[PDB]
Amino acid sequence: TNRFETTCAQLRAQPQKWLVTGCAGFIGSNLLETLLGLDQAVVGLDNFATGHQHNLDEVRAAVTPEQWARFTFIEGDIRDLAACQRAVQGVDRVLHQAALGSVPRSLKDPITTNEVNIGGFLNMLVAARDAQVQAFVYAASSSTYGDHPDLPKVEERIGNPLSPYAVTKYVNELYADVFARSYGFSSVGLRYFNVFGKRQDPDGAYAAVIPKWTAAMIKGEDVVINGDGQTSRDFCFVENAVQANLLAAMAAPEGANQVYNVAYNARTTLTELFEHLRRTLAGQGVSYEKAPVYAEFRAGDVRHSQADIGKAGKLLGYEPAYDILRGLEAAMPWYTQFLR
Amino acid sequence: NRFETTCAQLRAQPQKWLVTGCAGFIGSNLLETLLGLDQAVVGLDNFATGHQHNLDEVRAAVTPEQWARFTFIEGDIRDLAACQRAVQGVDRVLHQAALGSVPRSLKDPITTNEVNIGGFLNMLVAARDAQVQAFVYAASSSTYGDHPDLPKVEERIGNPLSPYAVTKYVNELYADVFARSYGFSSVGLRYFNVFGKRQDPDGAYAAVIPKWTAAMIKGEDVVINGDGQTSRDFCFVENAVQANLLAAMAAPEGANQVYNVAYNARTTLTELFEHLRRTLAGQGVSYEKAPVYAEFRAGDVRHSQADIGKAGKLLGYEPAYDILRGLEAAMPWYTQFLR
Ligand SMILES: NC(=O)c1ccc[n+]([C@@H]2O[C@H](COP(=O)([O-])OP(=O)(O)OC[C@H]3O[C@@H](n4cnc5c(N)ncnc54)[C@H](O)[C@@H]3O)[C@@H](O)[C@H]2O)c1
Ligand SMILES: NC(=O)c1ccc[n+]([C@@H]2O[C@H](COP(=O)([O-])OP(=O)(O)OC[C@H]3O[C@@H](n4cnc5c(N)ncnc54)[C@H](O)[C@@H]3O)[C@@H](O)[C@H]2O)c1
Ligand SMILES: CC(=O)N[C@H]1[C@@H](OP(=O)(O)OP(=O)(O)OC[C@H]2O[C@@H](n3ccc(=O)[nH]c3=O)[C@H](O)[C@@H]2O)O[C@H](CO)[C@H](O)[C@@H]1O
Ligand SMILES: CC(=O)N[C@H]1[C@@H](OP(=O)(O)OP(=O)(O)OC[C@H]2O[C@@H](n3ccc(=O)[nH]c3=O)[C@H](O)[C@@H]2O)O[C@H](CO)[C@H](O)[C@@H]1O
Ligand SMILES: [Cl-]
Ligand SMILES: [Cl-]
Ligand SMILES: [Cl-]
Repeated sequence: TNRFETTCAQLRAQPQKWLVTGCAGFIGSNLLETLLGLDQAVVGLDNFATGHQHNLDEVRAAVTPEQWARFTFIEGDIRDLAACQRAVQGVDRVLHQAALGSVPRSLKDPITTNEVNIGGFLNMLVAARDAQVQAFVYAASSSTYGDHPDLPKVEERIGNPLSPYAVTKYVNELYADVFARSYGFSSVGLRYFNVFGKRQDPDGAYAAVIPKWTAAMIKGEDVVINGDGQTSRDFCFVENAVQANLLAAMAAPEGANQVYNVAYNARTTLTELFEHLRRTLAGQGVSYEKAPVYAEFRAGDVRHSQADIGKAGKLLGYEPAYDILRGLEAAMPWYTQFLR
Repeated sequence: NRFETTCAQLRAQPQKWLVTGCAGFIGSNLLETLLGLDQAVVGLDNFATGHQHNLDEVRAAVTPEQWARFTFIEGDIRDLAACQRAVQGVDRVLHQAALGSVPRSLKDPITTNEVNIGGFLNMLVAARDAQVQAFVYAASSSTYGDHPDLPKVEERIGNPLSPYAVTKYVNELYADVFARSYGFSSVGLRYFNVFGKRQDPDGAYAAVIPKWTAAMIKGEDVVINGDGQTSRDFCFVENAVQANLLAAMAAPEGANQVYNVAYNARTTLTELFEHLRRTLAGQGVSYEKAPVYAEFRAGDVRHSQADIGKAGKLLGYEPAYDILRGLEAAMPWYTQFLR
């Protein structure tokens, strides 16, 4: 058995009480479903800024009534410290996902992104420290590599942030390290690489590339590739991220106070991604006969991203089970049902 | 000297300035210098750590004609509407409003983060929208963190060691990001242990020089946190004043830069105690007690010395005050202030 299988059996036999912030969002709601499916007690915190009530309802429909009875939901804002303290009380493990993604969003409104991602994160870090939680895993970002060119991306070699959003996610790591130094508070940051899967919002001005193209192709609208299309990414199926969160939360002190890449260590260009979506969608009775529209590059885009996940494998036992193709096969049916 | 050229140019061609934290230590010294150059100045301060008596002292030092060119706004940089009001019609911004004291940030990281990152970002956006000609902001030598190399060069830094150091580093990160994304240039000044008149001695978080000076004037005990070999590059406030004005009037080939502002010198804590006792003795103030050596203070860097070559080449920074000359000029303020 891999470490994830052992961890799931240990949690089921020895339940912890968890907190998932951003539980009404994409990654948060996937963590919530998995944890409740392991018979855990879970507290949730979300203000519905970008998450949806219907994500919570889907989790409710998927878990048993016994498991849903162990879920306490708090509609609240992490910018409000009283909300964070209320959410973390009596909690053993914190999985912090609440934030405002979308580098483009941060460029339009840097102030709001700073308030939520830095101010809100700091409120959660202080609340967890005071409540003496056993683990604090927070969502970091692959944007922390910035303009550093080296590929694959290794955790100890980073570059200059290139957007206000990248600043906030880098600062989460800086405050987490400082809290370890000054107060002895341990934490794990997970630098996600382009996570995708069910319940990633396809609507909105700031939708990710996979959900955005999927909705357009289902609707037969134009799909635009920003650049020449060879821009590559390490798309990470959400189930891989779920595995990383639970392993990080249950890790020993060697695996704590660390930052880990969370990806598949693979390369997929934007042209290849379009082809993958076209074939997977064809398996769901979805025709898309139009070609991609190649347009100008998007300001601030790194051209190539691939992650070295050796650190997560060695220290956490991280063995992702889904490549991009298997994740797309599982995720595409969610979008056909949701967008029908 | 570049600084003399700058002051003459300002006198003939007055600009409108904004100084946030104008009621504080460095801010009030900048205010006195700018008004002494016949500049129009806007001020923004919430009196969180500054004092009205610093503003009144500035008024007593400048002519009534110069003081008439000063508009003061009691306001908070955490309130974006206040920043927008403050930067209106302004050509040069000298942003000093913040919460210093590494010790304060360890006790209350949230408030320090709110002012130093959130407040700084409010000022940076407001200045960007108002299209100011210059934006010079106070950075800190704490950004070097645990980096061992001495002297400190701008391109070599280490990991922050306190919540306060995080906030000052984030100021540089946002300034660099704003240059990339919006084309807004700015200058960060990494101060090294600035001292001089109107640095508050009456505080739980008072800097070492004002605290030891007040204790020695009053005949109280003086405590050294550690072995006394801890060294610093103490920078007289007038050197920092010169750096702000040179940075504010620099061309773009001197903007979007971060500069060390210090003297390139070493002074241990025991030597500093010797200097304070000697300077006060020159003003008829006796202090015959020995220093009390205690444990180290959490998270304090042991040695800090700055390479100021970058500021000299790009800004013409020629600091005029070493530590001893600055102490001689500043001590009379403290004897007068306490009495
Ligand atoms: N591919 C990715 O989506 C990706 C990549 C890198 C990092 N991340 C990080 O992972 C985390 C989750 O991202 P996601 O893709 O699930 O985004 P999402 O928008 O789907 O979910 C974020 C959730 O946080 C909530 N939230 C936002 N501000 C809040 C506030 N002030 N108080 C309380 N709740 C608040 C939203 O309502 C939403 O439910 C974020 O921290 C994000 O930066 C995601
Ligand atoms: N040795 C030093 O003095 C030193 C060293 C490195 C950096 N700095 C930086 O220099 C700047 C000035 O520091 P100082 O030594 O004069 O400290 P100070 O406390 O004397 O001055 C700061 C001023 O800012 C004001 N202020 C604080 N929060 C505010 C807010 N939210 N809105 C408006 N005004 C606010 C205070 O009232 C005060 O007048 C700070 O940014 C500090 O970090 C100082
Ligand atoms: C640094 C980072 O992780 N930023 C966010 C973003 O990462 P990214 O900006 O890496 O994700 P994205 O899907 O916005 O962009 C990925 C790639 O697809 C390209 N592209 C996108 C849209 C489109 O219509 N056509 C096209 O070609 C885009 O230019 C880039 O090359 O993705 C998610 C949704 O934004 C999350 O919010 C992430 O936190
Ligand atoms: C300069 C720097 O890198 N960081 C910040 C910090 O400087 P510092 O923390 O260096 O300022 P400070 O003068 O309080 O500390 C300098 C040294 O003096 C020691 N000490 C202090 C007090 C005392 O009673 N006895 C004693 O021995 C202290 O332990 C340290 O070793 O504080 C400043 C506020 O003034 C600013 O916020 C600076 O940005
Ligand atoms: Cl709020
Ligand atoms: Cl105070
Ligand atoms: Cl903030």
